[PDB]
Amino acid sequence: MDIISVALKRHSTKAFDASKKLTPEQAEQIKTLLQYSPSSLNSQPWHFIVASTEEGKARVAKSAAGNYVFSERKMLDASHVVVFCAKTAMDDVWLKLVVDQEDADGRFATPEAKAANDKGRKFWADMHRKDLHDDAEWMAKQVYLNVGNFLLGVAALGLDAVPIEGFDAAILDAEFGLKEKGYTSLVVVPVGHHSVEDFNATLPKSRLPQNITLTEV
Amino acid sequence: MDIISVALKRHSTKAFDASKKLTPEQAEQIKTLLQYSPSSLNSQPWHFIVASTEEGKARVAKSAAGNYVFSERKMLDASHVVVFCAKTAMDDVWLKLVVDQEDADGRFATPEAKAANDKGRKFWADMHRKDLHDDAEWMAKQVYLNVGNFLLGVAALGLDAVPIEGFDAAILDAEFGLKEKGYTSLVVVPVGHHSVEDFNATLPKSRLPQNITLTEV
Ligand SMILES: Cc1cc2nc3c(=O)[nH]c(=O)nc-3n(C[C@H](O)[C@H](O)[C@H](O)COP(=O)(O)O)c2cc1C
Ligand SMILES: Cc1cc2nc3c(=O)[nH]c(=O)nc-3n(C[C@H](O)[C@H](O)[C@H](O)COP(=O)(O)O)c2cc1C
Repeated sequence: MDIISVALKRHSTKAFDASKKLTPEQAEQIKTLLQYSPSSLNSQPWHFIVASTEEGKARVAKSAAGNYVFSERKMLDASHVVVFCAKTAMDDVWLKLVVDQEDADGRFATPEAKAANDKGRKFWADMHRKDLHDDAEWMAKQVYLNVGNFLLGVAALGLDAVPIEGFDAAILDAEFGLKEKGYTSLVVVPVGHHSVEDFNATLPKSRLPQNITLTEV
Repeated sequence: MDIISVALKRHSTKAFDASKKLTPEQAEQIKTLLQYSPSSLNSQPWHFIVASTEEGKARVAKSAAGNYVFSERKMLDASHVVVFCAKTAMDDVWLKLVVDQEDADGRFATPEAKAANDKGRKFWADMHRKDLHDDAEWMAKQVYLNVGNFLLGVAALGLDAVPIEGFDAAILDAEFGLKEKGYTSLVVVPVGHHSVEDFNATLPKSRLPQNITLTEV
């Protein structure tokens, strides 16, 4: 439609139709949206677990325990469930994985252009890893950037979704052995189609007036 | 043209056409995208500065100093420059500004439900400020979610934009007297139309293969 209509009609789904699945085209498009999100320095400090099977989602919903239990039925009833992960540290091999891939895609005309882009990227990586000591919080911010991108992208595809912070990230890091590969769960986003028990599909949307949140200068 | 064509054709603009400005409809649409972004608990832990005048951009461009001087020129040539700000602490009055706004929009059928909604939001807010002590970083992540949704929304509006971390947020907090109001600069996003000197408009996009970043389960 209009991208403003999409932003105004999308909502966090509270109940999913377990009968409605993603089309096989949609199942690949959402993978495109995770991949092609922008990131600072093109660092791409992230990993995704896309659970489509009942066996794989039951593994994710293990994280909806304790205080987060009202999040399990959303992870189980949705068609596909995306887990957004962030790197736990920025290492030079990942920095090298990015520039060597930028080179493979023809972003550099000469090797010397590749080395100044490699060197300049480490100038600002080091300002996070070595100086401010905040590369973990920094990389976690780029993954949230991807979520906002992803939530409006699956909405524009005609899909319902909910972002979830109401999950145990220690349980979900363990189930998929994430900490040892160098990642951490941040947001879990189930995607699919809502059901009649989605009570939020029948409510109006609320936001604060721009006269509170926005300043024109 | 779908949202996947948009996600694949958008780019970070490195040079803007200073003659190409946003239409007055576009200038209100980008304001909607900032307002209607989703947030955890609908906390909306945000503030935006939209600079459209030459003085207003030049005040923002004050933050492009030192190591960030190569950012000044984008902030000046763009049509509109949006500064994304995050709250420095989650206060109980803001939580109530939200509950009271959800009520005014008719999201509650009874007063008891408004108090249970209030009760649920403080159970989870206190888990950030009082238990985990990370509400400042928690709230900064929702702002980064908004940026990621903002970038893909203006792309679908037909606009070129660049997200910026290369700026002094202490200069930019001071220039707008933000720190005393309870806010901090995070990302600066100039929006508009690119110029021929945008070297990034003529390069291919690069992302890591899904076989490295993505796991299907
Ligand atoms: C980072 C983040 C985490 C969220 N976590 C949850 C969650 O755990 N459970 C839930 O029901 N909704 C969750 N939401 C959805 C918000 O409650 C919702 O976006 C907010 O009320 C705005 O409503 P909307 O989705 O209709 O725009 C989350 C949203 C964000 C941005
Ligand atoms: C959080 C964030 C901060 C960024 N800051 C800058 C910046 O300071 N200067 C700049 O030239 N580009 C900046 N970028 C743009 C990145 O270089 C760009 O997203 C990356 O190269 C991916 O390329 P793409 O925008 O064409 O998809 C930033 C991007 C993000 C997501």
